[PDB]
Amino acid sequence: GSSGSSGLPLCDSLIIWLQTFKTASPCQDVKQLTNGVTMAQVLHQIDVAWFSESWLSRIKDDVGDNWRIKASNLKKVLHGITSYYHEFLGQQISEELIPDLNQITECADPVELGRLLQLILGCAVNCEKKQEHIKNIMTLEESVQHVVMTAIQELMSKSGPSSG
Repeated sequence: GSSGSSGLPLCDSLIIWLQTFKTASPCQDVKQLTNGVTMAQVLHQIDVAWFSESWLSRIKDDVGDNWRIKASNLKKVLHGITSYYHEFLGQQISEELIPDLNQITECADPVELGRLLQLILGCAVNCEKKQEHIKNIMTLEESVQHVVMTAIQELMSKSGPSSG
C-alpha cells in the first residue's frame, strides 16, 4: 500500500479512527469498508451486549466477489447502531447521519461511507468503555482528532428527543 488521503474529511478522518480495529477485515479505503464486515466487527468491540458474536455471525465477507452480500451486511451494521440510539440512549438519528447503504454499495460514495462510520464512533462515545476509545482518538493525528472529535458533537446536535 501507500500513504495518501482521499475523499471528504468526515470520511478522510473517520477511517483513520476505525483503523485502530485490526478486525478480520482491515480499513484502508472507502471501497474496502463498503463491504460492511469491517464496521460490523468494530461494533462488537464497542459493546458485546448489543453486538455479540451471535449478531456479527450474520455478517459475511464473501462480498469480495459479491455486491449483493454487501448490502445485506451494511443493513445490519446500521440497524445495530440506530436501535442503540433509540433503545440504549433513547434518542434518534437525523437523516443527515443516516448512512445511504444503497449509495455505498452501488456508488460507494465517500460522503456517504463516512456517515456510517460516524454512527459507530458516536456509540463508542456514549458507552461505559467509551473512554477506552476516547483515548484512541487523542493518539491520532491532530488534524484527525479534530474531525473525529467533531463527529461526536454533530451526533449530539442532530440527535432529537421523543417526548417531554
